[PDB]
Amino acid sequence: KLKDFGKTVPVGIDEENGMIKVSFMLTQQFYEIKPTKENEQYIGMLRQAVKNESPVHIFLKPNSNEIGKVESASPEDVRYFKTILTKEVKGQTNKLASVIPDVATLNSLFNQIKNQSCGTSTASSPCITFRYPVDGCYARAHKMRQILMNNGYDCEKQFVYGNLKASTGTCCVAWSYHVAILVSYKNASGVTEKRIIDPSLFSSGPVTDTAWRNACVNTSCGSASVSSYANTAGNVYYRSPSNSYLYDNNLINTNCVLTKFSLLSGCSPSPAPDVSSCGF
Repeated sequence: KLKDFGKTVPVGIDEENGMIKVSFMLTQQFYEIKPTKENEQYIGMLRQAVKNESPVHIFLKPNSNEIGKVESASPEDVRYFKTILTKEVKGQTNKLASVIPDVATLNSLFNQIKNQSCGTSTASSPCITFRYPVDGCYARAHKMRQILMNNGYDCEKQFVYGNLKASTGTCCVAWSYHVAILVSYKNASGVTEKRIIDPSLFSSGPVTDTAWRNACVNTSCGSASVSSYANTAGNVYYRSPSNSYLYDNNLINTNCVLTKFSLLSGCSPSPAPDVSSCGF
């Protein structure tokens, strides 16, 4: 009766209104487990796995984000997750400019990125699923970075974490973290500034990281607060709260996730469809 969610690493466990909210690596979605006598051991397993950044096997109640069972990971699972979620930092191998020369070029890059939005005739496949804010922010950000790279530029990522909520203007989503590209450019006086580019939240253009994080704590959606943020090299696909990095150097995961979410829009389906198939 339970849905096999597969193996993953829990990265947060946070109590709210009679329910325990669990966050996992990569996915931006919250999962929940009820603090009942019968869930007491599953909850302990999750708490220990969060502490130690170790994998577990997750089973969900059908058609929900509710955890029904947690099973231990094998020594093989432990070995694998250590290889992919790593402190072994490795930077971009291609030579690129880390600073965009002027705001005109920043704006051009913004337009090129927005032109790749799913639902616009200018976009090529796989299009960037900005209109589907439920999950996949990591893939959207890596695809935005690819556009910069196609222009000869690199950038940073900013990962923001917490009890996040955002509105599309018609509906709200909840996230354990969000990520977008943080682009450095020279202003009119030649001073380097940074802006976030994130058409899933700001359709008009680049915005300050302060404004961006504020949009991730939209209290019109309910309770919200930021717990942390971290800037990373652009090549980081996902950063855990323990400062481990996951990479997607050939955009294998990125393209697979974008392809899966291509026709999705709005705040449903939630949970998002399974992208476990994707790999790297």
